[PDB]
Amino acid sequence: ILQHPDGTVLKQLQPPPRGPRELEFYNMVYAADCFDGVLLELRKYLPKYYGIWSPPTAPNDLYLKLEDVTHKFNKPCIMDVKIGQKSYDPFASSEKIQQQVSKYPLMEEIGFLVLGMRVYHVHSDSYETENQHYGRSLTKETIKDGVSRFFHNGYCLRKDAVAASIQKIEKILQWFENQKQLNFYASSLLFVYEGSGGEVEVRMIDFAHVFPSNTIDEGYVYGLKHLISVLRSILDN
Ligand SMILES: c1cc(OC2CCNCC2)cc(-c2onc3ccc(-c4nn[nH]n4)cc23)c1
Repeated sequence: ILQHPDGTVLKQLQPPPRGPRELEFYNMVYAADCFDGVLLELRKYLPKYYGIWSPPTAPNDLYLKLEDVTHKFNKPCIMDVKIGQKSYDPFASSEKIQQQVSKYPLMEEIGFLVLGMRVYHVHSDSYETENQHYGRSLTKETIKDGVSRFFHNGYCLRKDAVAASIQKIEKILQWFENQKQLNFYASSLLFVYEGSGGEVEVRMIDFAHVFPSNTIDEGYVYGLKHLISVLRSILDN
C-alpha cells in the first residue's frame, strides 16, 4: 500500500494469479453497466475504485487506485482483520492448504485474525504498532483482550468506537446474508477510528481470493458474528 496525498492509495497487484483476480473483482463490482443490486450495494463497503493505474513510463507496473479509507482522519487508529474460517480458497493444493492453516491454525475456531493495528496514544503523542505475529499469537482465551487493545488510547476504552464498529459490521453482515454469488477467502476488514466520537470506518479490503458461489459465505458470516460477539463483550468492560 502506497499512501498518496490526494486521498488515494495505490495497491500494487500481487503476483499471478492473485493480483489479476483482485483486478477482475474490482472491475466486476464497479462495472459501469452493472445494475446487479447485490454488487451495487457492495460498493458502499469497499474502497472507492478509480480503476487500474500504471506509471506513465511503466505500463508493466500494475496498481489498483483505491480510496484511502484513513484519509479523512486526523490521527487514524487502524486495524486490519482477516475474516473467515478458511484463508485458503477452493482451488488450493494440499500443500497450500497446509501452508495457510499453519499460518494460523485457529482460523476455523475463531473465524478471524488480527493482521495488525496502529493505535494513537494521546498522552505520549505516539503510535503503538502490532504486526502479524501479534494476532497470530491470540487464542480463544486472549482474543477479547487482543482486540480490546485497538480501542485503548491510554486513558479510556473507546466504547464509542467499539459500538460504532459493531453497527457498521452489522450492515456488512446483512449484505452477506442477502447474497449467494460471492465467497471471500483471505479478505479483511479495515477498521479506522479517530485517535486525536463514534466516528468510524469499517471497510472490506483485499480481494485476491474472491470466487463465484452458489451458497452463503458461511465462513465469512461466522467470522463477522464472532467478531461482533467479541466487540459486544468489550462493551461490558
Ligand atoms: C493506511 C494503513 C493501512 O494499514 C496497513 C498497515 C499495516 N497493518 C494494516 C495494513 C491501510 C490503509 C488503507 O487505507 N485505504 C485502504 C484501501 C485498501 C487497502 C488495501 N490493502 N490491501 N488491499 N487493499 C488498504 C487501505 C491505509
